[PDB]
Amino acid sequence: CSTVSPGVLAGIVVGDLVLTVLIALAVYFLGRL
Amino acid sequence: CSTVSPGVLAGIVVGDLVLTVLIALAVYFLGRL
Repeated sequence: CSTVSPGVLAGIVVGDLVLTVLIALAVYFLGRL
Repeated sequence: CSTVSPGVLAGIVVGDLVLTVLIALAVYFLGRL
């Protein structure tokens, strides 16, 4: 029944926040205010 | 078994790809300084 254990999926969303913040942070730093 | 519903999770991975190409397209096109 869906295995009710989406561990990997949860791993991807975590990576999602890290993705947006990683590239967004990169441009932010380069922009320098 | 339970509700859980790992559907939204799948939706997030899709969003992950969107983030990669979105920011990547932004910086590649013309990273504002």
